[PDB]
Amino acid sequence: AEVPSGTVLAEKQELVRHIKDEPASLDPAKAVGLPEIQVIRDLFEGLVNQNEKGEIVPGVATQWKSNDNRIWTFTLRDNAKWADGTPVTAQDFVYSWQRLVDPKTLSPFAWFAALAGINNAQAIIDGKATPDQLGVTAVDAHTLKIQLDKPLPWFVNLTANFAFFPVQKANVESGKEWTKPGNLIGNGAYVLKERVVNEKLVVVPNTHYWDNAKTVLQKVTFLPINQESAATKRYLAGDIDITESFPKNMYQKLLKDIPGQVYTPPQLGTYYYAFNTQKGPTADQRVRLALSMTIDRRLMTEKVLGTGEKPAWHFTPDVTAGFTPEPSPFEQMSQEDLNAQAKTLLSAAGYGPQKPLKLTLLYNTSENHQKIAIAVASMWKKNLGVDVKLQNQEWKTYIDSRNTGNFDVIRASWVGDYNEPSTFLTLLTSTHSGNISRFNNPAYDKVLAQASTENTVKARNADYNAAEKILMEQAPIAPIYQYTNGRLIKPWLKGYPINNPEDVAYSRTMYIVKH
Repeated sequence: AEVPSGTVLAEKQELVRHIKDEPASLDPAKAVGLPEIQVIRDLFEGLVNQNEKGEIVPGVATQWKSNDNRIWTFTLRDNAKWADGTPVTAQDFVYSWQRLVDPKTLSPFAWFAALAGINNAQAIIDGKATPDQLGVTAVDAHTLKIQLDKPLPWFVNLTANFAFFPVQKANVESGKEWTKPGNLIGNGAYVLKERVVNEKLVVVPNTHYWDNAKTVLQKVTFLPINQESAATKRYLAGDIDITESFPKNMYQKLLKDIPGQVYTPPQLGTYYYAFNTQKGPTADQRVRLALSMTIDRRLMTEKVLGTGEKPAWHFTPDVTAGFTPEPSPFEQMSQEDLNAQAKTLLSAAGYGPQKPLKLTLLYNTSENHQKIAIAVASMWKKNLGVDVKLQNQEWKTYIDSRNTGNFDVIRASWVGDYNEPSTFLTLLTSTHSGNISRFNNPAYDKVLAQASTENTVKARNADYNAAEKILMEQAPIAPIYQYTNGRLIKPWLKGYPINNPEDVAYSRTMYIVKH
């Protein structure tokens, strides 16, 4: 933690953190949900960490280089240690990453290694190649060399992901009890000291942690409470110092009673509508633009949602690491002007009384998606003068329509796999598996290919902005709003990275001030 000079710290540096449910596996390679992942970030540490701004800072690795973005070399500190005092070395990572993709591990996140492009990852997952074929080598105890199957300038950002955290072979091979309190040996800032199933997990500092001198909190208690409203009340009662999420029906009262403790930071996700760029009226750029421009994003976030979400003027969330967007020309316009321009575009497209625009908005049966769809269809009727029918389909049918392109407009969403623009922008390249709108634009592909060649964040940002400009002009998709993850944080709790869009936090950065 970085405590600013003058700050008066409380005598008791203990924290109670609420988590949404009982943690499943504390094994990085078997973890599934956020509760265990949040605890894992305190018990283990990857090659690098991600600070509040999303910048990549040293973890076990103190340096990382790659000129071609394909072969990466990480230099590891010589004072990284497991909770039992033994050293963390390059071999620990070779062992752990091989284990991540090993078919025997059945990791729910083995796929992340393939997303990261580590050579032969999928082949190993599929049982076609032995784990030792993975593109990771321990040149020596402090040198880890990685071979990717494509150029990935942002590869290092992915190593901050829990799936790439190291585990200690001797500990793991002791058997199923290896993750129990007193048994789990991680390399993070903390160590699991005690645990009461379905009640609490208590961690204390791993004094062997390389940066332990900066660790302030001496005890952190994770309280799993899968009660949507009770967590908030226990927080108000003083039993919790920080919560995760709160019901919309409680939001207004919280803003009125404790406005200085309510946080609704934009997160790494975008709710959007995808148009069929290959068939129907939506194949015409003018039609897509008109529809995108007539969605009233402020009305959607302020009235329909009303829970803190921000309008999405770009596909990539504006708070994404290394992303400094050029403003969208639509953000500064009154809705009435957008409506007028949209009507002109639609008319130019050849639609009107003689040829009415007939489209259907598709979504999977859901109370949430129905609410948004009804609101958007109303906007199109009032702002663009078009009657867009609504169609809800069962999940299986919805997925089929989505993949096969059997739709005009369809609800969609993307939550970044890592905190860097490429996770969003690569989705629109012509051959990407996740290109729902079926956008096939050579100019766009060219810009994204360019980004994969830029080593600096500054240069890549120029490409990402160029990409967003194309998405704004061609409107293959219509971003609507950016997700949020509401939290309540006590006035005395400092150091929580509330602005990190991926909500990646480590207790080592926190501290309690006298209040």
